[PDB]
Amino acid sequence: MRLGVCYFPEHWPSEEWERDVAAMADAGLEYVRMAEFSWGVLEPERGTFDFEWLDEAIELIGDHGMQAVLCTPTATPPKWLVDERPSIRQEDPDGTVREHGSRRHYCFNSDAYREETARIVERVTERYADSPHVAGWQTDNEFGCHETVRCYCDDCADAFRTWLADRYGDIDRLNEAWGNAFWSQQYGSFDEIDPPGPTPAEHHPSRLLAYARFSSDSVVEYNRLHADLIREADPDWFVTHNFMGRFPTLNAYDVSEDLDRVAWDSYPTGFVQDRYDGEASPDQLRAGDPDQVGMDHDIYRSALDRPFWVMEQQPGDVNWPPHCPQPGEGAMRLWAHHAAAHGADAVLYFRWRRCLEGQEQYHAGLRKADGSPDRGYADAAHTSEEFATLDGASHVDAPVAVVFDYDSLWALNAQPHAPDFDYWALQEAFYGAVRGRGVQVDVVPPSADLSGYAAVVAPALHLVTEDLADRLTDYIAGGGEVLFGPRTGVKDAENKLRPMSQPGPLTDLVGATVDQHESLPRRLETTVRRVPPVSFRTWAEWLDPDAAEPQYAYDVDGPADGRPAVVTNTVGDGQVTYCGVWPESDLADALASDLLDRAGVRYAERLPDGVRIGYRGGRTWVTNFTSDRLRLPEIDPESLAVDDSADGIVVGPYGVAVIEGDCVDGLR
Amino acid sequence: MRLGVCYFPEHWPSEEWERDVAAMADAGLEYVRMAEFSWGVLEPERGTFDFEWLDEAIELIGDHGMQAVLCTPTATPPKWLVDERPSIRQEDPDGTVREHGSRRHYCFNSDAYREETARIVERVTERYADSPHVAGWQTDNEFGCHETVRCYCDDCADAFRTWLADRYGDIDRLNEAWGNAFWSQQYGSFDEIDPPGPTPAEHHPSRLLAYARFSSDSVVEYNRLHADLIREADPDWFVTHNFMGRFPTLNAYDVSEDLDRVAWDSYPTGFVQDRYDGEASPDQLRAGDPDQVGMDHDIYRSALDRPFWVMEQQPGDVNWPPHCPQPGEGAMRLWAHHAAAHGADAVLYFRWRRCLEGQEQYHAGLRKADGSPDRGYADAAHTSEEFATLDGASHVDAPVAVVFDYDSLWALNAQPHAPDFDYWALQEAFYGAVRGRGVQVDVVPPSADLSGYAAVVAPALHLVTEDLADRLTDYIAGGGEVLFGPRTGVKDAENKLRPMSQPGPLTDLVGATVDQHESLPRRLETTVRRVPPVSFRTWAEWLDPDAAEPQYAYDVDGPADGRPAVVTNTVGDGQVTYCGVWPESDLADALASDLLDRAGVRYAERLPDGVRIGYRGGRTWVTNFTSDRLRLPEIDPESLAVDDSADGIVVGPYGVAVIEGDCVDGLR
Amino acid sequence: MRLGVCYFPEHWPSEEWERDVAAMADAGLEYVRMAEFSWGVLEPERGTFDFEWLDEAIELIGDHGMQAVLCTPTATPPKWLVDERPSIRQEDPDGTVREHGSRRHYCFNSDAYREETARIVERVTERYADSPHVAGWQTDNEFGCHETVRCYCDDCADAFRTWLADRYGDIDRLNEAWGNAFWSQQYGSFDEIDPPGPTPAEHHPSRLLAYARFSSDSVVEYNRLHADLIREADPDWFVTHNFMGRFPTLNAYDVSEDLDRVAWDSYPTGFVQDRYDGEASPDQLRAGDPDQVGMDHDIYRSALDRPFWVMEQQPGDVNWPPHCPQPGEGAMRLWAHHAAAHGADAVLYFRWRRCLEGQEQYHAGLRKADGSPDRGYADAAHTSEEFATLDGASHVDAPVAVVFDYDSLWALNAQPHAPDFDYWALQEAFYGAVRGRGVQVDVVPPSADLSGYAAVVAPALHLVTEDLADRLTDYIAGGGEVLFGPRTGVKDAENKLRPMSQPGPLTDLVGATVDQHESLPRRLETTVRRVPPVSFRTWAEWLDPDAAEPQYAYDVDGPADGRPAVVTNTVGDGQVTYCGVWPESDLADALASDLLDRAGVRYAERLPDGVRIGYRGGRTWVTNFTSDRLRLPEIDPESLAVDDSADGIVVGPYGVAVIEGDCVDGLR
Ligand SMILES: [Mg+2]
Ligand SMILES: [Mg+2]
Ligand SMILES: [Mg+2]
Ligand SMILES: [Zn+2]
Ligand SMILES: [Zn+2]
Ligand SMILES: [Zn+2]
Repeated sequence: MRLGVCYFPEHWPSEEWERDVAAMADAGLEYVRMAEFSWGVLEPERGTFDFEWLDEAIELIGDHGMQAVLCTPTATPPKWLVDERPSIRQEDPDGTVREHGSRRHYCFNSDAYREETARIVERVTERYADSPHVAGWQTDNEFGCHETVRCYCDDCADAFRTWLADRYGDIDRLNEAWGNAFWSQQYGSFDEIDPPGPTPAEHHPSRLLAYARFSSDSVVEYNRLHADLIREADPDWFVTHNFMGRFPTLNAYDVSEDLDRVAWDSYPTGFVQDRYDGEASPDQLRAGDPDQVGMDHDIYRSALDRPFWVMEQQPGDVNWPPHCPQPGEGAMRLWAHHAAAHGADAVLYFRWRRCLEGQEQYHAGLRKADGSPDRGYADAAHTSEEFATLDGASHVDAPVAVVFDYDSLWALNAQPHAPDFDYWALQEAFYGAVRGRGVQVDVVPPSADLSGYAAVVAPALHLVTEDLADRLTDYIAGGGEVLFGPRTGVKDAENKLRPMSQPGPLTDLVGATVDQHESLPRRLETTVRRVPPVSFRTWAEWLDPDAAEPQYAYDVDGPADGRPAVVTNTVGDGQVTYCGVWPESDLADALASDLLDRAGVRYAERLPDGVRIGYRGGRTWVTNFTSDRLRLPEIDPESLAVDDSADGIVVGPYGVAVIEGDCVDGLR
Repeated sequence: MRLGVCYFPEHWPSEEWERDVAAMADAGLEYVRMAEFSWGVLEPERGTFDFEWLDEAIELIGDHGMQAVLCTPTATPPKWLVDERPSIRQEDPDGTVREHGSRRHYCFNSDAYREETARIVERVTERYADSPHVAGWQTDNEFGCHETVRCYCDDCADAFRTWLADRYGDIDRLNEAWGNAFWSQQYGSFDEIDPPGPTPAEHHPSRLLAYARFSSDSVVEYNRLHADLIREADPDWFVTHNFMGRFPTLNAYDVSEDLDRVAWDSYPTGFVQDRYDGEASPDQLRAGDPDQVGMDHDIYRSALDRPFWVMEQQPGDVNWPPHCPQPGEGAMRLWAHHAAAHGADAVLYFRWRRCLEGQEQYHAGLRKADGSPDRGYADAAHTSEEFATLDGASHVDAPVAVVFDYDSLWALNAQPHAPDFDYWALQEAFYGAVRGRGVQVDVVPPSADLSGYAAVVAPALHLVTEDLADRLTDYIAGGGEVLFGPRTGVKDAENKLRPMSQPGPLTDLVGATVDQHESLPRRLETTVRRVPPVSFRTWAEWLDPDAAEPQYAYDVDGPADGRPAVVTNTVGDGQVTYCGVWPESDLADALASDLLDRAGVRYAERLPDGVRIGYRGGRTWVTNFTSDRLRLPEIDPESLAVDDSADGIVVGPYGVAVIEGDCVDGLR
Repeated sequence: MRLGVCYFPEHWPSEEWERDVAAMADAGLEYVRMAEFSWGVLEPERGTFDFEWLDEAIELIGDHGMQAVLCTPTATPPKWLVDERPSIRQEDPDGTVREHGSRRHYCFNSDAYREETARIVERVTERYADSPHVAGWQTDNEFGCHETVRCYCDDCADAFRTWLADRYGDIDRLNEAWGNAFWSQQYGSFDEIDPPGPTPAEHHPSRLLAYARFSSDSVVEYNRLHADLIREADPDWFVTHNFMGRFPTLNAYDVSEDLDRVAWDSYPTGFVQDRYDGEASPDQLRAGDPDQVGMDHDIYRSALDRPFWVMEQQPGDVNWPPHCPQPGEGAMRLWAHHAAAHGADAVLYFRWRRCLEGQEQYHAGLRKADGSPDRGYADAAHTSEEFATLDGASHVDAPVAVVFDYDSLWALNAQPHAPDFDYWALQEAFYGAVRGRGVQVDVVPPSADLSGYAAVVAPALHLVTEDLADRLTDYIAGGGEVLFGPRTGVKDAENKLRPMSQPGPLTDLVGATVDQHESLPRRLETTVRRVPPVSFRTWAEWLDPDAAEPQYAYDVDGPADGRPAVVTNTVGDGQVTYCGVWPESDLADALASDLLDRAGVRYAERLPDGVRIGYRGGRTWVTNFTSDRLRLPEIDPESLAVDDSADGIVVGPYGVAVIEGDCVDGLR
C-alpha cells in the first residue's frame, strides 16, 4: 500500500536535506524512519542535548506530506556512557566483555541501562508527544542482532536466578523437573545456579532451554519498558519493532504481545547466501529464495493476526553476506510486491543514500554516493505507482497453518543429532511444499487457536504440553486433518523424555508408535515407496503401526528396509498423518497436495521452484524469482499490475502480475 | 564368558527396581556396575549421607545371583563442593576454568581434591569391605575424557616443577637434555618453568613431551591413591578402570601397573565416524571397523598379560558421534563375540535403560524408554547363551607383537610434519595387514620383553633408548625377525635428535641409513615396485643402503625416483626389514604375509576387509562386520556358535561362527 | 655475487667450529650471520656476560677470509628477564598475554623493553665497534613474525592515543575525518579511544586502518632506535633487516627508510603451500612459484632503489608449511640465481646445519645432522662458482612499475567484499602478466616518483591522495600510459568514501565512471569479449563511459550483460586504461602485452608458466621452475652460466642459463 525509506539526516549536511525529502516525495514514500544511531549526536556529553536538527528533519518530512516513524537511540550508547558505567556491556560465556566499537553493546539485565533508557527515551518522547507529525515508534533496532540476546554477565546471573525461582517455586521442583540426578547435577539452592560457562562436555538440555527462555523473556521485559513509556507519551502512537529473518534467539511472539504492529528486515540475496541449505544458485544470488522470505513474512504477519511492515528492505548490493552480486533488474519492485502479497501494507527501504561513512560503506541505498539515484529509487517509484493503483488491500487469511515453536527450535539446536539438521530447513521443506501448491499459509505458535484452519502441519512439535495435545485431538476429531513431521512428541515442557514411547501424548492421535530413529549422512541412498520411489533426507523414524495404516515404506535397503515410514489414521471425523521422514521436494509435494485434497482447498498445480502466488483480499499475486520467463494461459490481460492475441499473460524475469480471482492453475 | 550391564538405580523409581534386576537375571547378565554419578544423590549437602538405596540395590543384585561391581563417585563432584572449594576445577592453557555443568570437572593435582577423594572413597568402601556381595571396584570413570588429562592450573604448575626436579635433578641437566639454547629457551631455575601457555609460535618438543608425561603420571598417582584405599578396604577385591578407544592423552600401561584387571569402552559405530581416516562406509556406519576395535582390544588385553573386560559396550544408537544410524541386526552380539575373541571374558553393556534425563537422552540402552526391551536386550540374551555353551575360554597368546609407544605418539602429535599424519592410522595400517592374515596380535610398550614372539612390528619407534636398541639387536640375532615402520630411531628419551643420521641406535640393525624424508599431499601418485606396482601414502624416506639389500624402489617419478624404499638385512640368525614408507593395503599385506612366512606361523589367505578371525584357547572365531554374506567351504558344520549338503558354513551379515582348529583358510 | 650462510655457533661444540668454518670457506660463502637467539647464552642471569665464544667465532670467520654480519639478540629475551619485568610481553585483542616458550615475545611500545634493548645492544655493539672484521648489523629477526606487529596491551594503548593526537591535532578533526556519526561512534576525547577489542560486529574501517598504521609506525621507531645506536657504534657499518614474503602487517618501505640495505627470507616451496590461491602443483611443491618470490624480490629491491640481500634462503626441506616434499634437484642453485637475476648481490642460506635441538628439528641446513653435507652445500658451491664467473653484476632498472600500497592492502583486508579476494593475488595477476612477457618490473609505493617509467600498473589504488592524483595525471599527460586495476579511487587518506562516484580524483583521468560493483563466487561463468572470449575472476565493475572508449564488454549474460568492462582514454599525449575486472591468465597477458606495445619495450613472447627471465646489467637470466625441459633456439652456446649442432641452448629442469643480450624470444 504505502512505501517508505529509512533515512539518516545524521550523516548528511542540511543543504541536501530538503532536496532529498523532495526526492522522497517524488518517489511516493509516505514514511521516513530515523534516530536509530543518533544518541552520540544528540548527547555528545552527559547533560548536553542537540534536538533541533531532528525537529527540522521532521518538519520537512511533514512539509512534503509524509509521516515519520521515530526510534529509540538505545542500540548505540556513546563512548562517554560506556566509559562512565562500564557495567552496561554484555559478556559471552567465558566472561569476555563485548566492548565498544560497533552496535548493540549493552546488556538487557543491567539495572544501570534500565535507568538510562528511562532517561533518554523519556526525554526524546516528551519532545514529541502530542504536537508534531511523527507517526509512531520503533524499539531499539533489530533486538539481539550479532548474537546479543544471550549474555552471561553477573547481572544476567541474578536475573536468571530470580526468573528460575519465579518459574519453579523451590529448588526441589527444579531438580525433579529438569531431573538433575544424571551426572550428579542437582542444585542445592537457586544461588548454586550459574549461567552456563566453559565445561568439558555438553550442557544440560533443560538448563540450556531455561537460559534461552530466560534471555528472550529478559528482552521482552526490556521491550515492555520501551512500549510502556512510549504509550505514556502519546496514546495515539503505535509501538513496533524490526525483527530479523531466520533468527533463532529471540521469541518474536511474546515480544509482539507488547506492541501494536510487527515489522522485520528482509535482505533476500544476503540470506540465501548464509548457508541456506545447499549452494545458493545464480537466480537466488540475484533474487533470493521466495520460501525463506515468504515464511518470514508469514511468521511476522501472524504475530498479531494483523498485517505487518517490512521496516528494512534490501535496496541493492549490501555488505554483510560473503559475496554480493548485483541483484536482478527490478528485484526491489519484486521484493516489495512479494511482501505486499504476503501481507505487508508498508515497505520501507534501507537506506536512503549509501553511507560514505561507517563500517557499512559497501551497503547501497536507493541513491548513489553522488546523491545520484540508484536502481532502488526507480524501482521504488514503479512499485509506488502500482501500489497506489491496486486497491486498499485487505488482510490475508490463511486456510492452512504451520506451527512454529521457538522452544522446539532451541531444544533441537541443543540436540540436533545431526550436523546437517536445522529446524529452519525442515519447516522450509514442509511449508514450501504447501506454498508450491499456491496457497497462503499461516505460521503460528502452540499458543494460537487451531480452529478455523482447513489443515495444519506441525513439522517439529518437540515439546508437547498435554493441553496442546488434547486441543489438537479435539481439532482433528471435530475439524480438519493434520500432518506431523519428524521429532514431535519427544519431550515435555521441561525438555525431558517421557516414560512412554514416541510421540508421548500424541501416541493415540496417530496410528503408530516409533520403534527408534536414526540420523543419516546425506551420502546413502534414502528412498521411500508407497504402500513412485521418492527420496528423503537426513532423518528416518521406524513406525510401529499399532492403531492403523502405513502409507510409505522404506526402500532404503538397510536395517530399516520395508518398515513403515509415513502413516495415516482416522480417529473420528477428520484424519491425522505422521511423516517420520524429512521429505525432499517430490515427497513433500505429494503430502502437501494430498492434505489439500483432504481439506477441499484450491491448490494450483505444482508451481515452479522460483514462482510463488498468493491471494490477498480479492486479488492474487504471482511473484517470479526466476530469471527465465513465465506464461500463464487461461487468463487474458485483465490484470491490475503489469509491466512496461490473448494467450495468457507473460511475467518476465523478476516481475509481478496482480490478478483477481483465486486461481487453480499452472504456467511455464 | 560372562555378560553384564551398567545400571543406574539413581534415575529410576524403586518400584521398577526388582523387576529390572529380574529382567537382568533373565538375560543372564552376571555383573551390574553402578554408583558412577551418585555423589550428588549420596551427599546432597556436606555431612549428610544417603547410602540405603544402594544397599537395597546391591541386595537385589545379590538376590538374583549376580555380583555387582561398584565405582568411586569422584567423576562428578556436586555443585556445593565446587562452590565450597572452587580450586578443584581445571584450567586450559589460556587460564579459563572449566566450570560445573558436565562431568570430569576436577584437577588431578589439587591437594584439596585429594583430601575429599580420601573422605568420600574411604566412607564408601568401609560401608562394603567384608560383608556384601560386591565383586570389585572401578576407578572414577573414563579418566581424562573430554580432554581432562592435561590441566594448566597453578596446582599443576607446582606438580610439574617438582616432577621436573625429580626427573632431572638440577636445572643444568634439564637445559642440556632438552637443549634450550635454540631461541634462548634456557631455564635459570625450575621455578622459571611454567606450564605451556599462549605463545606466538610452536612450543618446545621436549617441553611439551615433558608436560604430557607429567599429566599422565599425575593421573597414575591419583589412580594409585584410589587403588591403595580400595585394597585397604578388602584384600579380595579387584581394582580396575574403564579406558577409552583411540585415546592419546593417558598412558594406560603405567596406570594399569596399579590395578588388577583392565577394562575399556567400545562404541564401534561412533568411533568409525570420528574422522577414522577416510569416509566411514555404510557397513562401517552399522558395525564399525574390526581393526580399530580390535587394536584397542589387544592393547588393553596385553596391558597386564591377562584377559580384560569391556566395561561399556554400545547397546544401540548413541548420542556423541555426528550421525548415529541404527546399527545392523545383531551388531551387539557381533561386538560381544568380537571382544570375546580378542580376550574379553566379561562384556558389560552401557546402559540398562535409555536415560530420560540428562544430556545423554539420545543414548540407547538395552531397554527402551517404556521399560520395554530394546534390540540390545535380545542380542545380549543370545550372546549369553552362546557364551555359556562355548567353553571356559582361555587367555589368548599372540605370536606376533606390535610395539605401541605413547611417547612416540605424543612426540609425533607435536610434530606430525603432515596434516593427514596420525600415529593411530599408521599402527592401523601395519596391524591390520597382520590381522588380514588371520593371526592374533599383541600390542605392547618397549617395557615388555620381546622374546617369545615369532615376529615383531614397530611402525613408529620415534624415541629409541639404547637399552631398548640392544634388546632388539639380541632378539633379532637370537630369534625372529622384525619390521620397522617409518619415523623410528629419530629422537632419544629426551625428544632430541642425534648427531648421527637416522635411525640412530638402530642404524646397524638395518642395512641402510636415511638420506632424507619428505611429506606428501595425497594428491600425487605415490608408488613403489619391487627390486607389481603398489601405492604408498603420505610419507617417504629415501634409504641409503650401506649394509645391504633394497627390496622396493620408488616408481613415484619425482626427485626420489629409483631410490630404495624398503630394505632387508640379515645381521646374524634372523632378519630385519625397514619400511621407509606408509604402505597402503596391498603393500602392507605383502609385507605382513612375508614376515609371517619368515616366522613359520599359520597365516590364512587374505581375509576380506570386514572379516576378522582369532584363535582363543582352542576355538577360533570369525566375526563378520560386512553385511553381505560369507561362505567357508573346507569346514563342515561342527561349529559351536551358530545362528538360527556340507558346503562349508555360511556366516550371515553381522554373525559369528566359533570353530575349533586354528585354520589356514579363505572364504567368500 | 657473494654467497653466505646463517650460522649458529650457539648449538654446536667448539671442536666442530673451525672445521665447519673451513667447510664454509670451501663452499665460497663470504658472509656468516649469527647472534640472533644468543641472549640466553650471553646473559644467563642479569649482570653476567659470556662474550668470548662469539669473539673466537668471529676470529675464525675472519681467519678464513669471510666477513661476518651480526644481529641484535632482541628477538628472544630470556626467561629471567620476562619473569623480572612481565610487562614486556604483548597482548592479543581479548587481552591474553603471549607468554614465553617461543620467539618474538615482547611489545614494541613498552618503555621497559626500550630500556633493555638500549642496554643489551649498547653493550654488544661497543664490544665490536672499530676493531674486528664484522661487516654490518641486522635488526632483531623477522620483525612482526607470528603476527607480532599488532599488540593490544595498555602500553600500545598509550602509544596509540599519542600517535592519534599527533596525527589529528584535536578530537573533532578525528571525528570528522573518520566520520564517527554512523552507529554514534564519536569520541569525546582521545582517551576515550581504546585499541580494538571484542565487539559484536565489525570494527570501524578508519579505526582499524589507524591501528595498523600505528603498529607499523611503532615498529619503525623501534627499528630507528636500533639503527641509531648501531650507527653510533661504528660509522662504516650498514644497518639492515630481514623481512618476510607476502607479509601484510609491516610497512617495509618506512622501516627501510631507516636502514642502508634491505634483506628478506625466501622459502618458495613453503609459501607456495600457504593457500597460494589454488592447489600448489607438484613442480611448485618442489620449486615454488617464480612470480610470488619474484614480486617479493622486486618489492625489497625497489625499497631503497638499491640491490638487496636474501638474508635467509631455503636450504632443503623445512618445517613450517603443512607438507614439505623434497625440493627438486638443484632447487637451491635455482633460487640463488633467481634472486641474483632479481637484484640480490648476496644470498645467505639458513641454516648451516640442521638444528638437532629446538622446535625446528625438521628444518634442514646446508649440512645434515651428521655434520655430513646436505644437498644445499653442493648447490651452494656450484652457484658460488657461477656467481664468481659471471661479472660484477649491476643494479637492474625496471621500465615498468607496479604501485604496491600497504594502506590499500590493509583497507581491503578490512573490507574484502569477498572471501576469495586477496590483494596479493590481484597484484600477482597483473605483475605476473607483465613478467610473462619477460621484463624486469619495479614495485613501489605512491611515495616514489613515477617519472622514468615506460608504463605503470596500479592494480589497487584504494586510497588516492589528490597530490598523488595530479602526479599521475601529469605523468600520463607528459609521459607513458597507465593500467589501473579494480578498486582504485574508492577512499581517501582517511579510508572514507567520496561524495562523488568511483574513481573519485581519477574520474577524469579515465574515460568512465563506475555504475556499481559486484562480487562473484567463482562458480558462475565470468567472461569478457572485446569491443576472443576470455574469462575473469571474482570481481566486476560496470563502467559508465562518459569520456570515451570501452574495449572489453561482459559476455557473462547476467544483469551486467553487454556493459563495458575495460576502458581506454587518451587525455593528452599518453593513455590510460582501466580494468574493472580481475583478469585471468589470458586477459591479463593481453593487457600486459598491449601496454608494452604502447611503451616501446622489448617484451618477449608469452613465456611458459614456470619460466621467468630477467635482464640484470648486460646479462639476462632464464630461470626454469618447471621440471620438464626448455629449448631456446635462435641463441647459440655463448652463454656464461651453463650446467654439467647449435640448436639453441637446453635449460634442464630447475636450471639457469645466463645469456647476454636482452632478448625478444620464445622457447619450448
Ligand atoms: Mg560464569
Ligand atoms: Mg600460564
Ligand atoms: Mg581492550
Ligand atoms: Zn550480560
Ligand atoms: Zn589443573
Ligand atoms: Zn602490546
